[PDB]
Amino acid sequence: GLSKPLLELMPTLGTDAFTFSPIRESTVSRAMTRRYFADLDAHAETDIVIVGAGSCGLSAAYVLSTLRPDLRITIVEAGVAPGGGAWLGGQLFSAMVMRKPADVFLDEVGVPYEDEGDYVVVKHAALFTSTVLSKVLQRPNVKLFNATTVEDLITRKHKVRIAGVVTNWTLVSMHHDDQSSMDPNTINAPVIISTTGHDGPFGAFSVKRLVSMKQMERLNGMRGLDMQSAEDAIVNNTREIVPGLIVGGMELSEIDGANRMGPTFGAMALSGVKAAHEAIRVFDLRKAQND
Amino acid sequence: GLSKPLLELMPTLGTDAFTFSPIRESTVSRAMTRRYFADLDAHAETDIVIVGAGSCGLSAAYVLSTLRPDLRITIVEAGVAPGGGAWLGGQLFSAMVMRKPADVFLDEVGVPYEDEGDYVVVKHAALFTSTVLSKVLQRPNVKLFNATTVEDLITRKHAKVRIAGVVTNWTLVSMHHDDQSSMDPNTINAPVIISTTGHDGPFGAFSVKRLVSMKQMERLNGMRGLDMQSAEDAIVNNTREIVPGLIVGGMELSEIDGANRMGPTFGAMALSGVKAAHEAIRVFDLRKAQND
Amino acid sequence: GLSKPLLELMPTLGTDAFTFSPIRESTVSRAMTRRYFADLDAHAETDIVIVGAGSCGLSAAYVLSTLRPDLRITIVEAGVAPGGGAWLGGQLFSAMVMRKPADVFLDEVGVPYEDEGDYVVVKHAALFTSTVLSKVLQRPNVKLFNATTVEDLITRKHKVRIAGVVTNWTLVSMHHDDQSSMDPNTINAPVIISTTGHDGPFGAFSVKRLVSMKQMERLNGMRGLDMQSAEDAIVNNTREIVPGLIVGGMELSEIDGANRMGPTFGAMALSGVKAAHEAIRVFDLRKAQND
Amino acid sequence: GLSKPLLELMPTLGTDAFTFSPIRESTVSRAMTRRYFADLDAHAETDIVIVGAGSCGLSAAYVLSTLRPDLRITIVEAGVAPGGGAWLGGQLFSAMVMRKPADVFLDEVGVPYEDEGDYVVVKHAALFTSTVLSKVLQRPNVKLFNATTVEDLITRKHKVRIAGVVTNWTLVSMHHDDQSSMDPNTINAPVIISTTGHDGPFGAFSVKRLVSMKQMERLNGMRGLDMQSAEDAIVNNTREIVPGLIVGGMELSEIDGANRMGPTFGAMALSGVKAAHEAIRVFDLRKAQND
Amino acid sequence: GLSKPLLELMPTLGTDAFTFSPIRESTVSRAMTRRYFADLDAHAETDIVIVGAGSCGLSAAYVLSTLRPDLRITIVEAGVAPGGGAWLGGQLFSAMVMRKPADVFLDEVGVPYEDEGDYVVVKHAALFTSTVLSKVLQRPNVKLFNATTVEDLITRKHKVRIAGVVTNWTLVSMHHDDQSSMDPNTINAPVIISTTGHDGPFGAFSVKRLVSMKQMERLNGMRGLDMQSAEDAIVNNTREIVPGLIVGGMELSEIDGANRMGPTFGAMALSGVKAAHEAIRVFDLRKAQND
Amino acid sequence: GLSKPLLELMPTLGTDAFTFSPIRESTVSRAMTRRYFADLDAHAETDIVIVGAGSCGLSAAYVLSTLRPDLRITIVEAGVAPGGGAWLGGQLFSAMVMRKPADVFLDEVGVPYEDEGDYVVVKHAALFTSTVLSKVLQRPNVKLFNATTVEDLITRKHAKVRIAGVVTNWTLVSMHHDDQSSMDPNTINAPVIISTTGHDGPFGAFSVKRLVSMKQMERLNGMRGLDMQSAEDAIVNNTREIVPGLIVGGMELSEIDGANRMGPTFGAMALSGVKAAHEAIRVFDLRKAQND
Amino acid sequence: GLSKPLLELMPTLGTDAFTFSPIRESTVSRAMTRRYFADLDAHAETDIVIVGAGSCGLSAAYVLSTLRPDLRITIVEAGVAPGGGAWLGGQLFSAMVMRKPADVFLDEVGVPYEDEGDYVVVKHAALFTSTVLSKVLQRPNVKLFNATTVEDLITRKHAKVRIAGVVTNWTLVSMHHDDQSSMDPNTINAPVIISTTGHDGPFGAFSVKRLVSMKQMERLNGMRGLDMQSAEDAIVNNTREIVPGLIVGGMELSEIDGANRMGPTFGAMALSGVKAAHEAIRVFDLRKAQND
Ligand SMILES: [Fe+2]
Ligand SMILES: [Fe+2]
Ligand SMILES: [Fe+2]
Ligand SMILES: [Fe+2]
Ligand SMILES: [Fe+2]
Ligand SMILES: [Fe+2]
Ligand SMILES: [Fe+2]
Repeated sequence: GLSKPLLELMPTLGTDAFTFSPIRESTVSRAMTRRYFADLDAHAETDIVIVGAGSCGLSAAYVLSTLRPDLRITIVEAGVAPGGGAWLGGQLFSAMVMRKPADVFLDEVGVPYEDEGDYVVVKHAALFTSTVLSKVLQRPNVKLFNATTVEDLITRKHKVRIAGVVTNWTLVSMHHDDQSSMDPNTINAPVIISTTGHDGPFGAFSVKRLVSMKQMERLNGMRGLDMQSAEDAIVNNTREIVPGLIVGGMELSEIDGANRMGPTFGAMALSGVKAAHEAIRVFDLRKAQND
Repeated sequence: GLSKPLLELMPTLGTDAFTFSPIRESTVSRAMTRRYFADLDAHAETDIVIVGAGSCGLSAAYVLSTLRPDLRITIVEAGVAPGGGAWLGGQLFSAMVMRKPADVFLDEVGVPYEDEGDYVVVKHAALFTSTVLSKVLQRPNVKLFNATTVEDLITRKHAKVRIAGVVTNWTLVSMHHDDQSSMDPNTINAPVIISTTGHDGPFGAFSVKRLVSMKQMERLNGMRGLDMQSAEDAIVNNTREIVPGLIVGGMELSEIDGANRMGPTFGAMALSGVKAAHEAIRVFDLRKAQND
Repeated sequence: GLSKPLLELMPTLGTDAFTFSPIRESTVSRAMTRRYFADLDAHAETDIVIVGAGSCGLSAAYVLSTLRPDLRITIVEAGVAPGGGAWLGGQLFSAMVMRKPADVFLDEVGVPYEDEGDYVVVKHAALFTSTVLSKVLQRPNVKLFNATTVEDLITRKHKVRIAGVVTNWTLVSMHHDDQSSMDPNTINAPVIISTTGHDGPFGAFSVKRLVSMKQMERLNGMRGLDMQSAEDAIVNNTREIVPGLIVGGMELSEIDGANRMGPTFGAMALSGVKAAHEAIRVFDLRKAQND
Repeated sequence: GLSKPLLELMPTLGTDAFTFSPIRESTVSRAMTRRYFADLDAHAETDIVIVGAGSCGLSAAYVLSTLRPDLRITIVEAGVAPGGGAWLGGQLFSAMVMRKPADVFLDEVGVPYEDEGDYVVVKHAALFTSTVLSKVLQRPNVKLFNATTVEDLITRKHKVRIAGVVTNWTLVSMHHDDQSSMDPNTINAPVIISTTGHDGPFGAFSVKRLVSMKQMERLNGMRGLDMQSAEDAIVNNTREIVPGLIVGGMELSEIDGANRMGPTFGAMALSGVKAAHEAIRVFDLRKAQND
Repeated sequence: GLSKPLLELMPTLGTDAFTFSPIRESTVSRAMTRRYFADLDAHAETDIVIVGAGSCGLSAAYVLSTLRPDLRITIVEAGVAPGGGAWLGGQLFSAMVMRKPADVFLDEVGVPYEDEGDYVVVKHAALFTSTVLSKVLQRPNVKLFNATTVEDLITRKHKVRIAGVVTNWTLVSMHHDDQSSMDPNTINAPVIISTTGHDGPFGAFSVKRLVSMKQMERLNGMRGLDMQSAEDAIVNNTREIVPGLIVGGMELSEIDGANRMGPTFGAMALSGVKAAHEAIRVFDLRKAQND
Repeated sequence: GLSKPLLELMPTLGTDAFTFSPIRESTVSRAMTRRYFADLDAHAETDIVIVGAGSCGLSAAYVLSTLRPDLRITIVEAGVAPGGGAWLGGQLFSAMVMRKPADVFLDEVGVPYEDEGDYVVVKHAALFTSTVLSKVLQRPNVKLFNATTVEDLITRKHAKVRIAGVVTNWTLVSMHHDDQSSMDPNTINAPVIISTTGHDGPFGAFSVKRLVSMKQMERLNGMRGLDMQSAEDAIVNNTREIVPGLIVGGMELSEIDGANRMGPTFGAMALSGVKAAHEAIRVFDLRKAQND
Repeated sequence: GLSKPLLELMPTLGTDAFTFSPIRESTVSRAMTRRYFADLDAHAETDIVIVGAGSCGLSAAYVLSTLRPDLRITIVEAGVAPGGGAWLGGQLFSAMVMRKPADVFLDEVGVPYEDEGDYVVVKHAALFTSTVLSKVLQRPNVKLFNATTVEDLITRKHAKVRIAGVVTNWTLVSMHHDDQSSMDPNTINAPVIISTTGHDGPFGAFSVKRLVSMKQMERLNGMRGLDMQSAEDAIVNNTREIVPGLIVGGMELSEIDGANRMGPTFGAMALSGVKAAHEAIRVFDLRKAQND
């Protein structure tokens, strides 16, 4: 049941006996700003940046921060609420289906499921996302800059190497026409993991920018749905696309022209894992090239 | 560190040695549709409904499902992503400030914080919401119907009315009752309905605004100015059954009561939800008897 | 005249003597969800999927389900209301004009008309569409999923073969930016009939998808209006375009680069009959390939 | 099975042997215009106008044209497709629930159903709608002006009497700003049956217009959902609200402050039957005054 | 001064002595539809069609109807108000400037002006347009179908020959999404004069359509503003682009890749004069081929 | 047949022989700006202002300028193309129906028609509008400020007020008073304003609605149902000075008066403008005196 | 301290002892139109035109009018408010960072800063823009046509072309060539045109995008990733006459050269402006001749 303290408080609610401690509005403001600037300052030069906090990005943020408490992890998520397209299953339904061996990841992060043999099923996709999300955030080396969009990549010569991200408020990135000029800010980082999902108004950002930066010819383009070949491809091909830039999740399907998997998350999760692994493998090198 | 099983799997990713088990698409479909219908069939008739998965509603769901595992709790949230305004702090910033004694609740749900004196600060608003959400979604007596909007209330006579459930529909359908032909809603019968849809706005403050148009209220006193000290006490202390079968809490309450807003501080949303759950339990049997 | 039971009921309406049997909301909600998820389950794996419930789609569904009571036909229509663009004639006018021998089909589905010589005229385009819709829906093996949009195609290797469709609620398909990620659902099928009208926000989906999937050179494009050359072209060329994918109706004009016919439905109707014949010709084989 | 004629034509589809009879585009334009304007001419002055071709209106239309084949019935429907909100059940599902004795009506029009006791269930709302639609449109005295909106009512003194409708193309009604002035057209009629659903951008037209013309104190507005009291109310209180104006269906709930029922069409059917009945009762009187 | 009849009526206004003759709404309705049907029926098959009632098209309509009373001239104008960009000069100002010898045309149509030497200035652009428009509309052989758009062209083999235009209500052409399918209407003609202004949403229709029909490599595109080199170009090159299709006005600039003149209308007027000539030159031959 | 000069020019078109006289863009620019700003200067202070170049406003302007060549007439029309809803008949059809004795006016403005006994029919609404528009613009004492919107009224005391001019701006600016930073309007002082802006709507019934928001009117009775027979009479017969310096006519009148609507018929609009012009003249001297 | 005249006036405010001098609306209207025409008439044919009043354009305008009081400078700014993206720093913040020697330019226009070694910081970007802006507008040979958009260019031959002016229109009109009937643009003839319209977007990078649509450029390399060190030197040292009559600078140049972007750092903009003004002088006599 409930904790004794909370049980002792409840009877108090709705009576003169209950009242919150005194507060001045400036206190709250400063409590927030002082802390946000701290983060903003400390992450202007970070170790690893993760663009897009969906099922894949979060799964990467988890593995990475657990194996490397020594590294600073800056997650830049466009929406106010993180989680990408993992709050639902298919056609607005709830059940999250993960084909084995993705269950190995569900165990790791402590997310229950029904075993069906070749695949497992999480009660609600929300349960998976909220749980993983909750744990990632507990990590002292992780910072979630939600409500923030990546408008461009910080580049360098040698062919180019990605060395950071150009950020701004998601709402600003969306109205660069509905106001006067609003310049973005930056984040210097040796390694960037992009998991912004597939092509769309917001998705497939890093992969599409490489093309506009005339570094890529074109995008093969996410192909039709074929669960069996899709998940396999996304997970095994998750890697450093260009120096300093690692791609995973469905964004990868855009650059590689892989099939899509529809309402099944095994690949996203393990692709998250693969990406964290890649970041580690490539880190020391890019770190040297960035300093 | 990571678990052995995962540490052993990692080296496999990126090699021909890795492959997911076989799967036929329709197995995925049926896997979801089967379970979803079950929910839809089971919750068509439920015990308690909570409208609005914002910080207040979630806190209510937590306390309620914990205290009454015997009760079926149906959470209906408009957005795909649940959490309301609990994903951020103030002005798009992160820090979640909670005035004491709300820290008692934080301890209850296991959410770390920095003791600052009269108030405490949670590293990130997101840290609180995901934790509570995670714990709530783990109770076997709770179901989250996200991307689902409450378009109306199910009423009963005693011209006074009793709220006996909600009229539902896919949020996307609610937002486009013009861009298409007629799309009727669905229903959920329930003895007690908790409404925590936040304050007035395109989507928010549904129940309260509906009571007015159903001609059960003279109008809404409307949310007033920001005064944290008087706002949080007012909200928490007055969470209650506003009309038979309907309890209001959170910022939706400020609209009918005409209370001040508190802005970027979540103590009241948490304890108001605690009180919302307490009220539900106090009233359940009575409404449950009246409803059947 | 009316039936006696109804004539007997009428005097009742408007009096205390009239009342509906008792009911509980949960009863109705269950009557619906139970039956829907039942279809949803039974059609996850189907025999023939018809994309687009317009004059062509409908015509094909009619002939098909009539000739093969054994096959399960899944009609996936985008709009809430079916009927495509066959509710009107031209420029918001009613009269539906069909050139012979399209009248043989109008005789099949029992739709009255005026014989003007080389063509026949249906009183209102709505008379055809409603009658046909009514008859197709009465078939025990036909299921209509209206408000459901086809977002992609389920593919398989060998060049590719179409093995089904990727589905979602039309209102979701239209707002993949007005919310967080919302994954689609799916339906497996050996043969898919696509009749989604010519290019536009909604139309010519299959053929456009074949291009964006990098399976087609480009769309020849729907050409000018020339009824005589157009109708013969749509009808005589309706066929399996790729293993498992049959295209007819005006969508066909997008890939074949045929002329348009404006306000005349003979071709749409007979293209439907042709599409039906094609599904049958090609069925057993694609079926074997898909199991 | 199919008809021999159609079975004999099918093999021909897809061969040089097949070809549509000669045609010239101007023949198709004239075929439609000549007819559409014949209707415009005959209906400019009609016997009964029914606004909104939804389940309630379509039902009323069915009974009115069958009982009085002598009267000209003019149906004005805003949408391109008629049927209102009777193409689906609730939350986009298909099953149409009808509480008894509404099954007597389903018997009348020939729409099959499963008997569940107090209520019967029609396979798919569309089957009911398309079926009834087909029959109404078959009547020689009925005319469906779809894609046409009622923007106002024609009035006369003695308080006022409703004597017709002000019409226009729906698209014009929706864009009285996106262009220069576009005047409406007219249809004189002694009795007007308004069945345009509950309030919304399109709905509850005549009921709201009475208010704006300062004839009504206001709209009590549709109340909460309560199937048992809503349907009994809507059906029993369908009547002539003002001389010349008979309101039924869900539009009546706005002026009466009646509860809503949701995904159940029992009332819409019988309110329609009763609206038609009231039409007949009041016809001679209004016709005498209108002339 | 006013006319005696009017002067005698005036004092009557605002007194009980003034009243309009008896009317019934249906009378007015029938007065319009009957004449519109007549027009819609007589023009389904016409001699010459002019797309776009702007300064250029209108000039062409004038000259063409005046030199050939025997021919039927069908003007299809998208906007509700005809005139295109000739209701104003540049930057919302009023003065209409025409370089000589354009003044020769102004003399012809009876439009006063100030001579400045190389150019003449018309008091207000509206003056020119209202006068030409008034004279064009007076001709017994001219019909103005405004509020109507040309969505496509009618084609014939032999490369293709333009034999008419696909029409629809402008509002319907702008919302082929915001509703169900709405088929267009047709008009057969041996020669079509397109003067739909330069590129944009509505503009440069026929030229752009020649590309989408794979008849043109691309549009050279309207170039920079060089009044002196542009107007001569527009005028001297106005001619039959494809058999049956004459392009003039600024639309011509799109296909020829010519400079623009901005706020000066000599070219437009003389281009129209030229257009009418081409139609006459080419008429008998096209007429022959089209029948 | 065509003129000889034109007939001699046609053969030239299409040959290297045809060419336009020399020109410098700036010459054209100055040709326009000079004249326009001349208009702005002269009309800033005018005699009579007509807001709304519709069938009623145009008829009023025609009668006014013809009976009073001495007065300066300033027409302010929101649309780029003037003519309001006088380009079409009903439901996008052409024919323009005018009941008698409006035909007396059609003879005045030189517009042909088919006599049907109790009413006459003009070939195309457009014929009427373009013809009248043409004869109005020709008068030397009239200026047409198209693409210009009247956003407010200029007032003076005798609390009762007197309308003494219009507040103006480019229509495009009137519709985007958010889509940019602040954009102040301009002004036109005038002792008499004839407002003929049609019935309520985004653009319509400007003055009548403004009188209300200026708290000089209780509320608009609002345009009523359609009844041609009683509507036209009421519109023509009650056209007049509603308030000192403000004459209202056409369909804007039905909004304040609460009169029926006539739909696809124009007799009343035409004779209303005629009455509007008669009233301006009756009232002019008095208002002018007060205004100076 | 304030001025004595103002100090003596204040006590008057809020008493019957205060009142403005008499006025008649028409007077204010004529005071504005009269002057606007003067400008419109004098600039139709001008010396140097600067498209885009952003930081770069503004800087160019300053340097140019200060070195050539004899030249008439016509600035066309699409927005109501000038200044471009120079009202803020990055992510909506204030501080304007300029890397040296860009500080030389701030000393010239009198804008304070904190020296930080290799760079300096102007309190708020608004200080730089407002100061520069103020100083530029004071110049008697400068004219700011704000709320005005360059829809196209004036071209001449020597298929090589020369730029000889700009096709103009009210910005709001430029944005609605579909929301009305045809609205022709006006013109401005000039020998040299400095285009500084920021980088690609609905309004940005105009001349550059136009050179391509006019079929004078193979394509646009497109602005590349953010790399401040290579970006700023590149934009500044490559600012030049791209085509006879057209000088390009600021961030627009990045579109045509495929140079890196610099983000929230304005050093390059200011010195790119100085460079553009300089190029215009170097090129002026020659183009002036070619234009007459
Ligand atoms: Fe930028
Ligand atoms: Fe509804
Ligand atoms: Fe997706
Ligand atoms: Fe109107
Ligand atoms: Fe079409
Ligand atoms: Fe203002
Ligand atoms: Fe233009």
